[PDB]
Amino acid sequence: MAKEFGIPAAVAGTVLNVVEAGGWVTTIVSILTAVGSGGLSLLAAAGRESIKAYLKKEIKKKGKRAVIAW
Amino acid sequence: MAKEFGIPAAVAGTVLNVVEAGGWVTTIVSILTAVGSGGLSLLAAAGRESIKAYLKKEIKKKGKRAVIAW
Amino acid sequence: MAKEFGIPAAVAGTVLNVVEAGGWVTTIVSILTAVGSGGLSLLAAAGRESIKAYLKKEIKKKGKRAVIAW
Amino acid sequence: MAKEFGIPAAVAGTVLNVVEAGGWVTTIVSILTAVGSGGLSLLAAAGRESIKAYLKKEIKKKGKRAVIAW
Ligand SMILES: CCCCCCCCCCO[C@@H]1O[C@H](CO)[C@@H](O[C@H]2O[C@H](CO)[C@@H](O)[C@H](O)[C@H]2O)[C@H](O)[C@H]1O
Ligand SMILES: CCCCCCCCCCO[C@@H]1O[C@H](CO)[C@@H](O[C@H]2O[C@H](CO)[C@@H](O)[C@H](O)[C@H]2O)[C@H](O)[C@H]1O
Repeated sequence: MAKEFGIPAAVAGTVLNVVEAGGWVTTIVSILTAVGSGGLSLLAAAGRESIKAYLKKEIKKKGKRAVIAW
Repeated sequence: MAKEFGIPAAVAGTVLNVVEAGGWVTTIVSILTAVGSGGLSLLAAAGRESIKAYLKKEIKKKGKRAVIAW
Repeated sequence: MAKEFGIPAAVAGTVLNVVEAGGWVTTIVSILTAVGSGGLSLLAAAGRESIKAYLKKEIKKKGKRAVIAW
Repeated sequence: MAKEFGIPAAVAGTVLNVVEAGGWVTTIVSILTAVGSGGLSLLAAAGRESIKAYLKKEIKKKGKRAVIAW
C-alpha cells in the first residue's frame, strides 16, 4: 500500500483493520478518498470489486504486513 | 474547470457549491467521477491533496466564477 | 481489462501487444487515455509504477488472455 | 512537485532544467510519464496547456526551488 500507492502506514493499518473487522465499504471509501490520490489509485485498482472485497483477497494472499508495505 | 477539464458549468458549479458547503470528499469524488474523464483528470490534478482541499485552494485564488470557467 | 475497466477487447489487446513489444510508456498512456474513463482508471490503478511495468506484471501472473478479459 | 505529486527531486530538477532550456514537450512528457502516477497527476494538472507552458508559469511565480518542493 505504501510502495505502490503511497498510503501512510497509520492510514493503511486502520483500513486493513476495518477490512478484517467486516466494516462498511463506505468507511473504507472515505478513509481512502481522504488520503488523496494514492487512495484514489487504490480505489481505482479494485476495478468493479468492492474495495473491502479486493483488500480481503490481498491480505489473504500476502498477509496484513505485506499489504501495508505494498 | 470548463476550459481545462471539460466539465459542463451545471456540474461544476454544483461541485463548487459542495466544496464551499464543507461537504463530503466522497460526494465530490462521485460527482466528478460521474462526469467521466474530464472529472477523473481533475481528480488526478489534485495529486495528494483531497479534491476538496484542492478546489478550496483554487477558489481562494481565482474565486468561484473563474474556477467554473477553468 | 474488460470486466474491471470496460476497455473494449480491440483496444486492450493492442495495449498488451505494445507492452509485450517493449513499446513506449507514452504510447500506452495515449491509447489508454483515448479509451476514456476506463483507461484513466487503469492508469490510476498502476499507482507509482509505470503502466508498462504494471501491465507487464499482470500478464506475468494471469497471461495475456486473462488480462484482456480483466 | 514533491509535496503535491511525489516526484523525486532528481527527476523534478531534470524536468525543470528541460523546461528552462526550452526542451521538447515530448521530452518532458516521457520523463513525467515514466515517474508513474505522480507524473501522470502533474500532466493532468496542466489541463489543456502544454506541460512546458504550465511548468514555465509555475517557476515564474515560485522559482525553481519551490517548484521542486511542490
Ligand atoms: C490519481 C488520482 C486518481 C484520479 C484519476 C484516475 C481514476 C481514479 C479516480 C477514482 O477512481 C475511482 O472510481 C470509482 C468509480 O467506479 C469511485 O467509487 C468509489 O466510491 C463508490 C461510493 O459510491 C464505491 O461503491 C466504490 O467501491 C469506490 O471505488 C472511487 O471512489 C474512485 O476513486
Ligand atoms: C493517478 C494516475 C493518473 C491517471 C488517472 C487520472 C487522469 C490522468 C491520466 C493522465 O492524464 C493526462 O492526460 C493527457 C491527455 O490530455 C495525456 O497527454 C500527455 O501527452 C500528450 C502527448 O501526445 C501531450 O500533448 C500532453 O501535454 C500530455 O499531458 C497525459 O500524458 C496524461 O497523463
